[PDB]
Amino acid sequence: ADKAVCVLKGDGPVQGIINFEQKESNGPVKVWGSIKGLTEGLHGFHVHEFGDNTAGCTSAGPHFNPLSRKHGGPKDEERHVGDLGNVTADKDGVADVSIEDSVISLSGDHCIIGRTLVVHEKADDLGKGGNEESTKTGNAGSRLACGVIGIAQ
Amino acid sequence: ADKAVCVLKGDGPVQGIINFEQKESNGPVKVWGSIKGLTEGLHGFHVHEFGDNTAGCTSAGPHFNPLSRKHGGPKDEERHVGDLGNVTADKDGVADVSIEDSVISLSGDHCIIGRTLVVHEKADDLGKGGNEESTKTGNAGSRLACGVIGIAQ
Ligand SMILES: [Cu+2]
Ligand SMILES: [Cu+2]
Ligand SMILES: [Zn+2]
Ligand SMILES: [Zn+2]
Repeated sequence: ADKAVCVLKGDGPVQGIINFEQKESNGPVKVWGSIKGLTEGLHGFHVHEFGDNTAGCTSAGPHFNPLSRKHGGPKDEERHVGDLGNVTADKDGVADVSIEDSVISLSGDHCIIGRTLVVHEKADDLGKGGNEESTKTGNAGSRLACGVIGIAQ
Repeated sequence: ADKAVCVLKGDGPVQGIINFEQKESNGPVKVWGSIKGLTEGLHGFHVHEFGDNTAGCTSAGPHFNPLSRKHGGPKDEERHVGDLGNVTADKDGVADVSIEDSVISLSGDHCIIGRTLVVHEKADDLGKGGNEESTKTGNAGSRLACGVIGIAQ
């Protein structure tokens, strides 16, 4: 029923439009659209806490985590709300994102509007890397592109 | 107590950083910041409806208008929720934006989080133009710079 869109831009080649659609308030969010300018492989894909690019993607803060828990995969019991896992770019560096998630919302307590969508340099290890960063940001590395998540028509 | 921040960019020289603050949920929103690259004089300053910059500033839509009203000034009972009036750029082309509004909100139904703030090329005539375009957008003309409104720390 209610929708969201997001333009990922950054300092290098990474760009693409990512749409959000949530049919009812408690139901799942569909997350789709394509990202280009990526290296082939897995890339971290998160909603970050703050919708702030005063200083590019770095101002977007840590992973949105209103339930104050640890980082994991999208299917893990232990996850921040923004923990949307990996996207996969192909040989041309095109990641055709098609995602369904029941933990993010476009309304209520876990609402992602006005927060930042970030696509990372490396793979999100899902908390399995065996280091301090792994259980925090998934060791996905730097923030290649972002955008504020905004209400769509 | 709760906070929002917005970064305006366009296809030209106009750029700035606009903060929103609100002490209680019923209370007024302090809107402060600075816009540069502007021509000297008055400039349209509105919260548009859609936090969508896929087509640049255009995809933002018309002025945020839940109460389905006509366009006016922030003083008028006849105002869109997102009619924040004018901003005045100086001889150096810099507007030191400081505005107080009890109508806009950072939580609730008149929520401006995830919508687009726009700075316009011309003065907003505040609905006193004597034309159709006056009572819809304010004859402010083209959209110089914009950005989504995001929750800040
Ligand atoms: Cu991240
Ligand atoms: Cu406008
Ligand atoms: Zn996380
Ligand atoms: Zn208006």
